[PDB]
Amino acid sequence: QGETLGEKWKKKLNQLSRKEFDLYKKSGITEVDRTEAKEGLKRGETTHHAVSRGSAKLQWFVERNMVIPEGRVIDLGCGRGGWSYYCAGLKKVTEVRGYTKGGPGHEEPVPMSTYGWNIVKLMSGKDVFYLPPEKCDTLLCDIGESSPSPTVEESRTIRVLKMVEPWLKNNQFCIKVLNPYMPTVIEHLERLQRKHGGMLVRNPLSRNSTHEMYWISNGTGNIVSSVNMVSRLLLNRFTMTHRRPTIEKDVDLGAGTRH
Amino acid sequence: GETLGEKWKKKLNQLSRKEFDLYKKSGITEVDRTEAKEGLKRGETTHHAVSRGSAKLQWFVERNMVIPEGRVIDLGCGRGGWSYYCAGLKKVTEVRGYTKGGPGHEEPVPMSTYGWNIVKLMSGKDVFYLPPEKCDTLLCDIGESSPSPTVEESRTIRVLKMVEPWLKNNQFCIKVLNPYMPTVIEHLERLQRKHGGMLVRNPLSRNSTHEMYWISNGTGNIVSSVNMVSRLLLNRFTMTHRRPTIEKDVDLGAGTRH
RNA sequence: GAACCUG
Ligand SMILES: Nc1ncnc2c1ncn2[C@@H]1O[C@H](CSCC[C@H](N)C(=O)O)[C@@H](O)[C@H]1O
Ligand SMILES: Nc1ncnc2c1ncn2[C@@H]1O[C@H](CSCC[C@H](N)C(=O)O)[C@@H](O)[C@H]1O
Repeated sequence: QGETLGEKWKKKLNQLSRKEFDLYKKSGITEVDRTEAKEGLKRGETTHHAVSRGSAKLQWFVERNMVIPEGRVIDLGCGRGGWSYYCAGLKKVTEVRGYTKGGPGHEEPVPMSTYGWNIVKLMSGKDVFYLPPEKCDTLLCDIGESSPSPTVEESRTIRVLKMVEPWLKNNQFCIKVLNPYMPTVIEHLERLQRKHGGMLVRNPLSRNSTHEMYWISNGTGNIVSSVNMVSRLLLNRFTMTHRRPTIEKDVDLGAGTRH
Repeated sequence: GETLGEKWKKKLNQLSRKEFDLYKKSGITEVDRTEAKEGLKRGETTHHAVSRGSAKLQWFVERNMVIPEGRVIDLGCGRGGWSYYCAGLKKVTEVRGYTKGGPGHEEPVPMSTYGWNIVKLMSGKDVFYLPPEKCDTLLCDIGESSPSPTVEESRTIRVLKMVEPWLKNNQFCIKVLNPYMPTVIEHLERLQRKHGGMLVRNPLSRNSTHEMYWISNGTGNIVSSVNMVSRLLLNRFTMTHRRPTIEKDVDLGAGTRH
């Protein structure tokens, strides 16, 4: 008994057909236009274009002062490099180290020459769960793989919260919490908020198919209710007549080097 | 963190032969074979089901979970249990069975039960290399157990990958050997999204297998239905031993068809 | 689950 609203959403999500699923996952969200950037990357251009939808996702938090990237940025699970290359352009940032898993069927870092590329080092073939924590001014983390099983998701997100903990001391952070509605995840987030502060936030660019929320450093409030609000919002988008995504323009990351 | 099915496997593996022999049949339903086994040794080719498989398929058919029609293709047919059962069904027009064969592997058995003349079983056929054809119903019972769940996992995924291109607008009943492992759950989800259907537990399955069948005529959350089986099998560890419920075997009759 | 041991 005692089934949470996120769990109720997950069951309805899974029991969706493929036509239904592709309608739902984008219904009423905001989305960045990528057609311009996608064609530039195939052409082989290394300037102006964001590497992925990730840049625009991070920017949303940064525009709202929820994260304030400074000095030494460490980016756990950097993938292609969207978050890293974004941070490189910001005035307060001095260096960026990105780490990613890589390997077959997983995303590999892309060499770029967008504004601030020369303070960026992305290394692949690194399992972040075995990377000794280092002193850094801002910690970014986007790790956490979806499962149709919320209890599988639960233990994956707890594992992230366990490895992410010893990286946080006196720093700005933005950490993906894959599944925040499961009871045991809520207990750890509570204990974590008590010790390092911050808030959980929904990103509008996140699809309806994920219950993704981000643990942000600059903010405060009730994580339990903010989680429940996401649940109701997503549940309501099942019955709500399909809406087209709100299309915004992509990030322009410019060109050139930095000091 | 570990899944409920994974917990079940670790317990299963840590049992004495005496416990394992008690557990594997505790509280299951079972078909009586003494009648049929003797007739087959005697050399009879009518009435008798070739294996316990005929009664296993019937359980789904009785419940409208699979509805075998027209051209039935049966991957990993073995002795012929599923093929010969279907042959006697009203809507079926032709049956094609394919199996591995060779030493130590089950060879097809020639029978003259009702509808035998619309059945063709070919042995010496590795199904992973059989080009997919158009058919009205697809049956698949391939999948070998292993004490290692990660080994079962990859075996189960390889089956799911080969079976997929056979599915279009047809009835199906596919054995899913290990449905509790995380990456199998991801695949089954993507498949149900495409081809619909649901995962079901057959009561004639032993407690030593987490076996489930992906069937065409159904719907539901596979995560919760897999988990119910895990709790069911976990409960049967502590429950006091129960005798198997014995049922009568299938009578498959005799004669030919149009 | 066996180069090999126990289960
Ligand atoms: N244990 C681990 N260690 C390092 N990387 C991991 C990991 N587990 C998953 N990952 C990687 O985490 C990456 C997170 S997705 C990356 C997005 C990215 N923020 C962007 O803008 O483009 C995935 O590509 C996955 O490859
Ligand atoms: N890759 C493969 N290709 C073809 N047959 C295979 C196979 N792997 C296993 N088999 C055969 O698949 C069969 C599955 S058990 C067969 C039971 C059958 N449904 C019955 O009612 O009697 C086994 O005979 C195995 O020999």
